[PDB]
Amino acid sequence: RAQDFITIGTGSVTGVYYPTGGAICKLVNKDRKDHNIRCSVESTGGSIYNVNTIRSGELDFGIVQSDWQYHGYNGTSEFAEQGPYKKLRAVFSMHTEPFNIIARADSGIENVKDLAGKRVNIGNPGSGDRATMQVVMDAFGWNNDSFKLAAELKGSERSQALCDNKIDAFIYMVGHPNGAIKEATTSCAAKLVPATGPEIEKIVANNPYYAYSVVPAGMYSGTDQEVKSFGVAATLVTTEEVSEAVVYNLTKAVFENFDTFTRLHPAFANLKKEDMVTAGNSIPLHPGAVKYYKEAGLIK
Ligand SMILES: N[C@@H](CCC(=O)O)C(=O)O
Ligand code: NA
Ligand code: NA
Ligand code: NA
Ligand code: NA
Ligand code: NA
Repeated sequence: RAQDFITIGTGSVTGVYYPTGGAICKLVNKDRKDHNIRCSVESTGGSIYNVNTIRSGELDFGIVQSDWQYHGYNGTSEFAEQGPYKKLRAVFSMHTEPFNIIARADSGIENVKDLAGKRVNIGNPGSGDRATMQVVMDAFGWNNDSFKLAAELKGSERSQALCDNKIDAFIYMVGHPNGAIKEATTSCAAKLVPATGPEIEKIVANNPYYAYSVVPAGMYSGTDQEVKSFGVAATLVTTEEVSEAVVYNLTKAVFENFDTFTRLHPAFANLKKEDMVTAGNSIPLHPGAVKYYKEAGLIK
């Protein structure tokens, strides 16, 4: 854990986490001559890899879905074999990430229940995509054999596979707009498919980090009505092992430059400082973040 160099783990290069890490690092790096922190971004497999690799020491921060923030801390669900990681700390939360289904026009897939018996990219092993897909799979009584093909491509390979007719649909736990879904919809005629019904309703009712989501009509070519699903929040997490001064300066960089931050990616346009402190954060805030929030009056 260096005091003067930090690495943020994100996701595939055509998702939202990757440019989010870039935006955070830009706001840290602009004052590196003062606080001495150089911030670097890594593209990664996603939430699960990010938690595990903060733990093993190679990442200082990671962008992690609110459900895997909770389970990574507690050593539950996807993290059960790894055991608890009670040093994990929240920093702030960010944009909403719906459970998106992106299907071929000819796929016959009109809702989440239609994924069974199709070629479905359920997600790569390090991703929040695959881990939250397992939750959906649980709700339906599905296993990997419920699909004709349970493909595990990382995010930046999914649109090509869908358009090349190697899968009927891919799922993606991701904010909007993003490049992967823009490509599939605007260059290969894919559709965004809702996830509704009693199984999704149970998922939302039974968990505080799953809430109903809506993608508006016009977000993407060809999706001409709004699309309902459920969603999580993207969150920035770290470890107690990272120094309070480092987390303080990173948190201050984002919040004291909030009007700039919310101009850096269209997914950030409607963030609210107060919600960023609490929403989607179910584990202790890092003391360095708390220190800034108390200075700013966001925590009394
Ligand atoms: N939530 C996805 C990443 C989404 C993104 O890259 O923006 C994951 O944890 O795998
Ligand atoms: Na899992
Ligand atoms: Na809920
Ligand atoms: Na603004
Ligand atoms: Na507004
Ligand atoms: Na909270």
